[PDB]
Amino acid sequence: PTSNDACLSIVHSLMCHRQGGESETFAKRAIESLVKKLKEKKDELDSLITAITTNGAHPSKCVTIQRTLDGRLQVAGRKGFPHVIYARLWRWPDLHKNELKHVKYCQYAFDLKCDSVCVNPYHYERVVS
Amino acid sequence: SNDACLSIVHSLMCHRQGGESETFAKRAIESLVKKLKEKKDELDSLITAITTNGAHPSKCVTIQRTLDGRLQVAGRKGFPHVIYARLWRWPDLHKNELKHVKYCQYAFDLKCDSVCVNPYHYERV
DNA sequence: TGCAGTCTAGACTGCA
DNA sequence: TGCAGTCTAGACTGCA
Ligand SMILES: [Zn+2]
Ligand SMILES: [Zn+2]
Repeated sequence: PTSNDACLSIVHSLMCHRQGGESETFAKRAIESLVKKLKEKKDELDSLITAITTNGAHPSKCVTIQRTLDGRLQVAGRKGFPHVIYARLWRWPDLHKNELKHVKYCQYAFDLKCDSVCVNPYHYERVVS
Repeated sequence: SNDACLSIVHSLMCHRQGGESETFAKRAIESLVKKLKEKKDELDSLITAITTNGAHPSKCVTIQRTLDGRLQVAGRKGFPHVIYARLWRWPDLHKNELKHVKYCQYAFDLKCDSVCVNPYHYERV
């Protein structure tokens, strides 16, 4: 288990839930990137931890980072879309860009283009094609 | 025009003292040249300077100065005047080992908006 | 802090 | 034009 302690511990806990969609190092970076950002919103950090560790056993609040102008998030030099990146890490290893729709109760879903963007993977659904 | 800048880049490559890798050098030179395609006077100044290994003293060759004065090239952080001095004169140059000419208007240590990179406006110490 | 190195949004580039 | 990648000034981090 892990609450709001050292990022390293947290990063590790979360790493153990990855699906191996990408390399050890990418996931580590992506997750460290996200934990750091979330240390400013420890309510949302906790929400992320509980969602991931319970595999969505319960409903979770949104987990948000700031929208970039073009929507993209860069992680270790690679360019992607944030919601997709983290959904690939924690639910669907072979996910594709336009492959997911959001949950009717996600207030900060990516497609909504709010100042914020939800990255909580249990707030999206895989819709192929 | 375009082919012009490339012609200049590769020429300046011939005078590189192998201080850094080939690619790094090209990247650093490509960057400098692009910044100068407007001040085509300072450009020619730079050109004649390097090719003659310091025969005819020329105009300051300046660029816009950053916030911390550093200039990144192919990932590496460094100081402008140094980077380019190390590239054409002293391959093992060190940060502190560089004093500027007393007629150089836009010398680095002068904290002006522009920074002269013409290496022959600096001398090693 | 100051210094030296890492990361990434925004700016930019090239290919289709 | 749109997309997917490259680059780096500025933000940050760690060490002393
Ligand atoms: Zn949400
Ligand atoms: Zn000068």
